[PDB]
Formats: sequence, C-alpha cells, structure tokens
Amino acid sequence: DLFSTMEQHASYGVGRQMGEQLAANSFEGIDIPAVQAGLADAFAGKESAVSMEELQVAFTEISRR
Amino acid sequence: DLFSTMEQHASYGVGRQMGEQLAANSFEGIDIPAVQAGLADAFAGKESAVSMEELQVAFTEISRR
Repeated sequence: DLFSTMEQHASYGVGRQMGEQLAANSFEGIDIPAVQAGLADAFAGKESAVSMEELQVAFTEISRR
Repeated sequence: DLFSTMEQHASYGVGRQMGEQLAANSFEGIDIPAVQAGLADAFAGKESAVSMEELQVAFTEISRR
C-alpha cells in the first residue's frame, strides 16, 4: 500500500499487452530498448530524441519489406 | 548501416506512439518502468513476472476510478 503494488502490477500487464501486440506485428530488427525510450519520452511529454523528419524517413524505409 | 540506425529510429517512433496513447488514456499512478518491463518480457515471450490471477486483481482494482 505504501508500496504501489496494484499500480505496479497493472502497469506491468499494460506493458505485456503492448509487447504481445508488437511481437505479433513488428518488423525485423525492431529494437526493444529504443521502443522503451520512445514510450517513456512521449508519456512524459518530452521532446522527441528523433526529429519528425528523421522518423518519417525511418518509417518509410522500414515499411518496405 | 553497420549501425542499426533506420531500425533504431523507427523503433523509437513506435515507442512514442505508444507513450502518446498511454498519456491519453492511462490511470493515475501508472508506473512507466513496469510498463517497460512488461513490454520487453512479453515481446521476448518470457514468463510473466506477475501471475495472470494477480494481473486480473490489479486490473479490476484499478478499473474503479
């Protein structure tokens, strides 16, 4: 209670659902630490480490399997 | 190229979209490190650190705002 146990467990389960979704529809070479960084940065409303222009170039290049 | 740059950037952007979605519909007290752990564990197909029975109890308790 002092401890955040219900919150931690629920958070962990939210993460699991996301990881399951990624594993189902990811791309070859997806980098989990970078996904994790992006998630934390965006949740906190922090400036993207990668410009929107660089992101688009990456998505576009990846999209072509 | 040797470097995984397109893959890293795209991964980071995937994470950002998830973080944006969470920030929009999260719960009070959501713990980002736990989300990150859950995501990595599930992507890798690793056993959940929290039993399905504990997860359900957590979700149920949280669901009541």
